Amino acid sequence: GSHMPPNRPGITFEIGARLEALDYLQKWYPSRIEKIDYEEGKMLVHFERWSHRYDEWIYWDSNRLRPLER
Repeated sequence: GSHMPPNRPGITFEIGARLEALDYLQKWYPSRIEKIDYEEGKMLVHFERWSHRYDEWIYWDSNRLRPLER
């Protein structure tokens, strides 16, 4: 079934919402949520300024996600 997203401080689980993501080369980038899979519990993250070929599915409990600084 579809799952309510976890409580994650500072992250809004909406399409287009911004956050920072750690890419596969271990650098943080401002990013936005492209898609949310509520069944598998993961989101398609787009790294801002970069090609969509780098869009990555990240599980929504991942420590590779952090909120923007408020």
